[PDB]
Amino acid sequence: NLSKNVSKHRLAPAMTAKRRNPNVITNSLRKQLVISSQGSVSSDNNTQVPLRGKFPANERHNVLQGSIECDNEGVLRFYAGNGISQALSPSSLNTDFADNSNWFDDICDGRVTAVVELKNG
Amino acid sequence: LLGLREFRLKQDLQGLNSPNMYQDFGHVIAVDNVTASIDPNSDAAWLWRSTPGDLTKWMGIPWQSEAA
Amino acid sequence: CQYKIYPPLGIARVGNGPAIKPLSLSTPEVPWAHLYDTNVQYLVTQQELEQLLEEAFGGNVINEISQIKTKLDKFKQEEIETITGLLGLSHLVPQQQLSRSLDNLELKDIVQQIKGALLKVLSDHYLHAVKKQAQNFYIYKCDNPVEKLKLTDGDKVTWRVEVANKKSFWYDYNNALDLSLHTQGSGNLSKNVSKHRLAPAMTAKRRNPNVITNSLRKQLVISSQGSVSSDNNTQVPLRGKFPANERHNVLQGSIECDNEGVLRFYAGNGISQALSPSSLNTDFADNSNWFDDICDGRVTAVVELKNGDTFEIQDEQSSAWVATTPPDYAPQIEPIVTMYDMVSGAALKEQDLDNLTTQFSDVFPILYRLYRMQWVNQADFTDNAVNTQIRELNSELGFAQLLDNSASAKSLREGIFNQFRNPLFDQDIDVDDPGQSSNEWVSNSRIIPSKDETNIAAKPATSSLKLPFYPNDGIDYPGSPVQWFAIPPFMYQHLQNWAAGDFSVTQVEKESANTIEELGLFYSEQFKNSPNSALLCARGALDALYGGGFHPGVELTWPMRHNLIYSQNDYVSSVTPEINLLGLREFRLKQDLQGLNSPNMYQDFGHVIAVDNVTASIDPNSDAAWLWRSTPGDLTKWMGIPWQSEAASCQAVYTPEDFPIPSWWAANLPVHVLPLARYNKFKDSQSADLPEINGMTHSIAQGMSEETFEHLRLEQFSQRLDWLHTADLGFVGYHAEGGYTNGLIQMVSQWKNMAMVMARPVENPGSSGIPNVVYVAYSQADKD
Amino acid sequence: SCQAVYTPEDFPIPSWWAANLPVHVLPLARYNKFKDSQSADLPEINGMTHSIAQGMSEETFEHLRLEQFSQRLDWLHTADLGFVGYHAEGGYTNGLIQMVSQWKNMAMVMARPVENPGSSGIPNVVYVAYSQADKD
Amino acid sequence: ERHNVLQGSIECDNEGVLRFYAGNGISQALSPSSLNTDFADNSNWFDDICDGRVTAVVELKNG
Ligand SMILES: [Mg+2]
Repeated sequence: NLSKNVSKHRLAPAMTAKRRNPNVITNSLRKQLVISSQGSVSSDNNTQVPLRGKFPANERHNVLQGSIECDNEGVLRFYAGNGISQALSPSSLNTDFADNSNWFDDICDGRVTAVVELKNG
Repeated sequence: LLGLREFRLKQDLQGLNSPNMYQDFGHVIAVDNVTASIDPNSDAAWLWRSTPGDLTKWMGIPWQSEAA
Repeated sequence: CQYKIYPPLGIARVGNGPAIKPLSLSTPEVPWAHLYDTNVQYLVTQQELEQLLEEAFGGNVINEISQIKTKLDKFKQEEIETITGLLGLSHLVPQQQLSRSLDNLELKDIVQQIKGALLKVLSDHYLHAVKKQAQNFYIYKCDNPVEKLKLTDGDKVTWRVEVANKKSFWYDYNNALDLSLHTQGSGNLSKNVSKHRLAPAMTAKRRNPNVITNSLRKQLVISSQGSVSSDNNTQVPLRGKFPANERHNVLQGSIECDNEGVLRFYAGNGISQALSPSSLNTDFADNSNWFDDICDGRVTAVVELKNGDTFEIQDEQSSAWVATTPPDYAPQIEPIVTMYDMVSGAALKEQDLDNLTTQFSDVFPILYRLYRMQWVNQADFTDNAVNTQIRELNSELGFAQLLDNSASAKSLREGIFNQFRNPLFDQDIDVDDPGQSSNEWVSNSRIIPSKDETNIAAKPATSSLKLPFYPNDGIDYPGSPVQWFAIPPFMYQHLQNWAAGDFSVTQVEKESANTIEELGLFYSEQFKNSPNSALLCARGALDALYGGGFHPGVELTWPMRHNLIYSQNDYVSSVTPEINLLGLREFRLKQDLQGLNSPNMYQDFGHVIAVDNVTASIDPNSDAAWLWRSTPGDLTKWMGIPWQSEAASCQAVYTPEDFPIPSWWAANLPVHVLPLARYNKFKDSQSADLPEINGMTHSIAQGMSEETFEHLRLEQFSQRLDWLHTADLGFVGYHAEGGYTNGLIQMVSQWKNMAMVMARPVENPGSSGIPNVVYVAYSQADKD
Repeated sequence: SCQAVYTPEDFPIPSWWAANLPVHVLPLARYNKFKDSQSADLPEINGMTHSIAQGMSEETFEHLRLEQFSQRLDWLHTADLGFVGYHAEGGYTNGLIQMVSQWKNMAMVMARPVENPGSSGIPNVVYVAYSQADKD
Repeated sequence: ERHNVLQGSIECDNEGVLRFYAGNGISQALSPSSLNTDFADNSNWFDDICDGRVTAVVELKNG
């Protein structure tokens, strides 16, 4: 994927990078900057389950990160969010291509597990 | 046609409850932290063992600014 | 080692005043010589221009126009030509401006008509101009300096100067790269900064990044050179071009030698410009397409005696350097930590600071300088508990208690010492996530937020904000203890010894210490009578320059706080046999002896510079070691381009709490000043013999009770004005935007109009509470 | 937009409607540094330790009072209107934008007593601007 | 201060035809910091556009 010439001949040096939302200090309080959610579905019941979190994590907005469904045959279906991005104040504009403080979006990623329970036991 | 492969991500089995769920490298991130991350016994190796949020945290916030 | 040049690092400041002795200033050669001098004139005065004009009417001139008045009875190109010249005015003002001011005169005594037309042209150019601060350089005979060179008939000295500007060729200033450099710790910088990752050095990209290949980037460098001898006192310009050889002439300085062999170096006129008018300097340090007339370079000499002995002053042991800088807008207000203090700390190891011995004269400069910050910074006038305690002590003539090293004064010394920030940066912190890669020292005092706000509640501070209330090299990292300025390790060590009672002081000092001003005047006398004029000259050139914080600073920046940049840096003596006053040193820059011809004149590190390049530079056989072997332009290339952007960015940094207001470098770029308008409303006593008294009619001023009169004086003395408002920096007019960026843009033209702080007398303060010497900011906007 | 309109001449600063939208005010922080007299029995007097406040001459104590009384603060600086933080732009337009949320945090001016002004020249009734940013 | 503005150039040939050239298209502000952000009304700016009055006198050999 990547030739060793780039590093060795310094063709595009990696830059340092500061924190986003840098005014929130200590790791304990920066946990508020993380939106997270979880859910479970099974083949017995196809009711859809929303993966809803909060920002800042527990003012405060509900963030629909996704929705999960399971059907009669055991296939999980994962719907992403509605594409809602917002800032904690309307006057905070997202003028940078990548690093805008006070903002959140409903993008997510995470871990998919399962348990198989057979008739006999 | 370029082939078919069997691949799986390195995962933190504790997920949302991993003690590395909220790790960082202090005031800045730099290539030195990635170089240290290479050694699987070092305290920066967690960068490759994904907890929820680790694939997309790099990207632009909000994604619309980056799309535009 | 037969002859040396002093000072080893000369300083000259830009100004739009002319490059002639009577209308310029001189870099200090003796520290603290003129702190209370109420006759200083740092701007060109009407009086000075009148006297210049008079002296140009000698001696022929009044006769040769009376002649031409008869030879007359308009002028004639030829007629005016012989007037102009006869006047020695060609060098101050363009030929055609003098001519066309007479070509349109109304002839039909006629001297006075000519005088008035010529005074107006000088006044248009130079009235209220920021005077140039020039550097005199001296050759001393050695055995080790004692005695200036004295020339006899047949003797000659020839000076050579070569300077450059490389700001536009160098890298972005994001922060000080040594913040991540591994170290044992110096007197200037604790090893805790790098060790505990308190303010990590950033990578920095190139300025003007669209100019590629080294050979084309050479166009980005402005350089010039010249020589003068005690055999020609004609001034010589140091004139370059940008881009280097469309194309602008850049005056980087002017040099002259007198018949005694003394070199005088003037800086440029403070002209900054872009190659295109639409390129605005909206960033504090890194503006592409811009050039300024700042410079620095190599100063050498050759002595040639009558018999035919020739002595070359060219090795780094004997040569000198010169650097030009922004003006000093408060020359009598000294930075709390100076560039000389950086020289002093650079040769000390942090580990051995507990072997330092401390006199009270090593501690007094901290308290004295902080005290005098009240004239340029609101926080130190009304929000500094230490300055207020000093005022309490002065009010009881009990300042000398601070010089008491006994156990009964220890509580008093510790209460003061305990309010100062510790440059270990390990107080008022909580350790976050110990043992993790998240490990971090997080301040539990007041932070300085980033402009990129987050609407989450701030963590309440539990520790008090320590002194001084100035930002520092780690400004970029909210919660870092390095966001705020600490006096450097060796100066904090003196203060710690002071608090402990482990300091000495003479009885003669105690007897002059009933107030801080009385003691300051005493120490100033000790500098004046000190015999080592060569080492005082070395120190005086640097004691007015800032020694932190370095983001990037004002005149020079962080490479100066490392012993790496000097070829010599040795303690020599105390100022007085019995009084140290922070000491006298022999220091010299490491120089590339090939100057502008060095193969490393145009060296860099590729697409970025980073701390790894500095780490590599420690090895003197490295391909990075050139970073410390200075070629012309190397000292000033780190600073902002143009400098006026950096100066307009060098003011207040507002926190969500109103008070105290943090200020960057207020001693040389003031933030809150006392304007002339207010001076004229408290300077008079109720018995002053004037028809208007402190802005009131004579009748009203004497109709009020004496109590109310003195109160009005104090109220006016207490009205301090934002220095940025002493000229039009984009906030003037209906619906004017104002703001940070407009100040940056307007400072390119308005720097020459900002208020200049000068000591001025208050003849009869009475019971007003106003001191006999006040420091008054003069500008055209603030004068009424 | 209802604040100062600056002229090339610094003084006097023109102001639009300052009786209802103040331009320069006396903040609570300054009131807490001139309201006490020297004989007060408190660990902290006018922002000074008891020891320092009583150790100085009466004349100087009253002078410090009057200097604090004379410190007037730009009213726009009594909340965060866009000028707070490293490299914050500040300026007129950010003021307009931020006032939508920050109007409720701007300083409110209220009459307050000075029980014993002594001979400092401070009146018995002073009008003090209360906001969270200017309180200390 | 004060800028020279070339508003035009004129020449006449031996048969009496006037040729009028406009300026070089140079526009400028008195300070480089004054930007022309408005489509029509920018203060501190000047350009070298012009318009004016054209007259002549014919002198024949007889007089
Ligand atoms: Mg100064």
